[PDB]
Amino acid sequence: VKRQEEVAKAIYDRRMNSIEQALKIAEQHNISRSATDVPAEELPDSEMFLLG
Amino acid sequence: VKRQEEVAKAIYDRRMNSIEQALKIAEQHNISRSATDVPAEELPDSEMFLLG
Repeated sequence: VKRQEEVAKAIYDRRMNSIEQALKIAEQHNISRSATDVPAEELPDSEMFLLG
Repeated sequence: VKRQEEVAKAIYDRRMNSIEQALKIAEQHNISRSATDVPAEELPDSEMFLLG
């Protein structure tokens, strides 16, 4: 139970970091439209910049 | 564990090269030889030009 708790936290922390980095790039290049209709739930950690 | 870290490194490096080559050809034929560039507009909805 202790091992399963720390595994889920590591994944959650990684997702937090990726979101923050993609926000800075989007504001720098001034992209506000939704380039892709695929929902953010199933997007690879690389490509959040394909969102407004 | 160390083997798993170097497997993901190889895939990540392959994605690096693929994107760089796309920029080279796009900045050689579309921009350098032809007048097509960012000021050509139609960036939001032009399919291939949206991925310019």
